[PDB]
Amino acid sequence: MEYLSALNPSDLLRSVSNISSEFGRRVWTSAPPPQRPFRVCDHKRTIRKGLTAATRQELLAKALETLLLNGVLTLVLEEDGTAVDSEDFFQLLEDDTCLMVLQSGQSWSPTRSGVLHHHHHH
Repeated sequence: MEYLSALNPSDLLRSVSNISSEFGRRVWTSAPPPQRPFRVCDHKRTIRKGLTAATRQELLAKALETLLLNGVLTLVLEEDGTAVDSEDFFQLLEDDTCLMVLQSGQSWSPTRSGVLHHHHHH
């Protein structure tokens, strides 16, 4: 009927059409933050605890006294590699849970557990 191929069934029937519809459905504007299970992790693996906490500004005091009590400490984030010392911390990154507290004069270390080249022979 045709020349070579016009619209055969067995050829490219493996696409993924998931263009669903969504645009805000349960957005809440309560003043106090809702209790959410946040996961906090120390620099490499010294301390790892994840509990539900609800705090706006005082929430920062937790990351500090949680491991060590200090009056002034630099808050850094290995997620992107940036240093912060004000409430802008969680506001400088997308919604996520990351916490690190150390003294100044310290850079980020190499931390990756994906598929480096450590394995290849067998």
